[PDB]
Amino acid sequence: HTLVWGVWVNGVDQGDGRNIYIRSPPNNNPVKNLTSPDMTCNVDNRVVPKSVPVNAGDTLTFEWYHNTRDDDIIASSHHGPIAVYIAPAASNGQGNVWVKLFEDAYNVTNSTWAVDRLITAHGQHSVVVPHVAPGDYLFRAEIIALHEADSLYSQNPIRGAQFYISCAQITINSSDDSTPLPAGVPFPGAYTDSTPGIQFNIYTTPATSYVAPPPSVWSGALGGSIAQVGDASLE
Ligand SMILES: *[C@@H]1O[C@H](CO)[C@@H](O)[C@H](O)[C@H]1NC(C)=O
Ligand SMILES: *[C@@H]1O[C@H](CO)[C@@H](O)[C@H](O)[C@H]1NC(C)=O
Ligand SMILES: [Cu+2]
Repeated sequence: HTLVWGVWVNGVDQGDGRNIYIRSPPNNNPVKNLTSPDMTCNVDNRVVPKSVPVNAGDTLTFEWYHNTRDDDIIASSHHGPIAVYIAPAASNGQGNVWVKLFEDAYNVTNSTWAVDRLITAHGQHSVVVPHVAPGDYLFRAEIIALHEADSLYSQNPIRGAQFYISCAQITINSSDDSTPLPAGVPFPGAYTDSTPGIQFNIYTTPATSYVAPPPSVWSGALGGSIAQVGDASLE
């Protein structure tokens, strides 16, 4: 159970975004139903009053929390991958609109899941704003927690993969549009029971064999990381 507090831009906190620039749900409960419209932007998908201004090449950082800011972030049991998608705001996340800008599952070297390191980074992970057409966008951050993913929610509704999904309203102002945004996948839609990554046993199978759900990351992506870029105690 985890939620988004806000975002930083080039290492500068934009302040609390909850129900302001984030289309926040009422609580930190996971989405589990792969055919639910909750898969798009979670349970309360509506326009919020603000959109964060960025320019192509900026670092956009998501800051997650559990109950209060800079807490335990998310339970350690929730080992799993982390991804970020983008889509034009006008779609409302409907249709084949979601392009992937980031994927992190398991780092072989450190023997750490993305989630594990998100805790160490005080809830912070980032992406670099790609050179797309100026305008309004939704950035969809998605954490998959695999601790009950040896079962499927369709077969057993009290188990299965857990999605923590947060959509942020972002206005790209300055971009040459040299990497115009391609076609994407649908949410709900891109993940099914058969999709690699959805069903997995993290207690028996080695993490080095885990394959995260497609699609793959777009060439137009300029990269990102899981790592603290800002100190919230300084505020
Ligand atoms: C999952 O969501 C779909 C679409 O909203 C709905 O038909 C179905 O009732 C849901 N399944 C469960 C078990 O809640
Ligand atoms: C691995 O762990 C060390 C600390 O134990 C950290 O300094 C290093 O950045 C980690 N490597 C990554 C994030 O790939
Ligand atoms: Cu949880």
